[PDB]
Amino acid sequence: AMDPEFMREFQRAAVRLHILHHAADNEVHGAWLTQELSRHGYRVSPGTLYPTLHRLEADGLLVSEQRVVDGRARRVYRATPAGRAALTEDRRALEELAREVLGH
Amino acid sequence: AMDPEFMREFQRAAVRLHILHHAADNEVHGAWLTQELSRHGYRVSPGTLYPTLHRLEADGLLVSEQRVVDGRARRVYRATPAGRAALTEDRRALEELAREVLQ
Repeated sequence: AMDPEFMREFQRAAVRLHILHHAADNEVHGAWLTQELSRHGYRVSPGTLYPTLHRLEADGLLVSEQRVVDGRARRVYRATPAGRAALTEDRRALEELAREVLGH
Repeated sequence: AMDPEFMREFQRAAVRLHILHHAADNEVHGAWLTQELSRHGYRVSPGTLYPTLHRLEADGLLVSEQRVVDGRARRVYRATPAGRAALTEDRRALEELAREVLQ
């Protein structure tokens, strides 16, 4: 990376957006989210990811639920209404920057 | 803002990218960059912006030049070769995220 600071800042924003994107389509376990973000080209650790998850929930954008399924307790995450609205707004911001910088 | 944390993180990235975008086109003063980023919808002060400018120069992505013009000393910034390469990479990353996140 010629600009590691940019990549770092930008990756934090992109991860956040992908989490909402995925949690709007699906209920998600964190284990799975790590794999899926990795598929999308993002390096993420449990160390990085769960605190974001917790913070999104604290911001009211996600909600988590302890759920016993098939004799095993797990936490699932999903978007709240506010989270869907946030996703739209966050996307809008990305669209604007895309329009500006990809065309004095 | 439904997602202030996102906006905050994202604005840091967007400001950085705009600085390079503008400094690749032409030479720029920081006073002017404040106005121009403000035109583009980014809330920035000299207090916020100049440190970014200094940091980009320290990262080798910009270079500045003291110039005395019309009886007054001013600093102009421009992209270095490494900054143009960075610009391309940073744009690429933005295009990819755009394509992905726009079901």
